[PDB]
Amino acid sequence: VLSEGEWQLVLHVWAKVEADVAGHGQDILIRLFKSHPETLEKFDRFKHLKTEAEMKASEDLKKHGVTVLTALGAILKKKGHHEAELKPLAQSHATKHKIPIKYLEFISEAIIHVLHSRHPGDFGADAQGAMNKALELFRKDIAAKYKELGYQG
Ligand SMILES: C=CC1=C(C)/C(=C/c2[nH]c(/C=C3N=C(/C=C4\NC(=O)C(C)=C4C=C)C(C)=C\3CCC(=O)O)c(CCC(=O)O)c2C)NC1=O
Repeated sequence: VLSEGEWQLVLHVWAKVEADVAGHGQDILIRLFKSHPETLEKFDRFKHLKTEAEMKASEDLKKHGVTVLTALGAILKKKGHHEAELKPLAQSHATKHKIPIKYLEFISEAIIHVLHSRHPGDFGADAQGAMNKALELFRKDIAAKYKELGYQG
């Protein structure tokens, strides 16, 4: 359960994300795709890009980073009371996209990396701990909804 002060740390660095959601989305997905190339396979509109400039140049990748961060920012704003927001994610992610929990760990790790890299002044140890807790709560709750839906994840 995060404390109120930990949610404030999470939402404080997220306001920095919100100044440029698409730029942050491209960097997060580029870090994910470079760290774990196999996740790039889920994306047919850009599964063949090979360099960072290609990926920066991709309109579909840029749109997808905004899809990811818009939904993730609405979740975090719920401060853990996110069941209604997670219900549509877990449906499509369990039945159409088939996204393993290991993949949700990989992008969490990409998210923390890009936040440290772009916002180290607003993402010190305590903020990093608070964000790691919020993403760990999101992954736990998704994982349990995937099981309800018969997807192991
Ligand atoms: C916290 C991260 C995160 C969130 C909140 C997220 C949200 C999210 N992903 C989407 C699509 C999708 N999401 C994925 C894939 C993934 N989705 C994943 O969680 C992971 C780690 C992969 C990694 C391969 C795919 C393949 C689509 C469809 C993309 C498309 O068809 O244009 C959509 C559009 C509607 C739908 O299909 O559900 C939303 C809102 N995606 C995220 O990555």
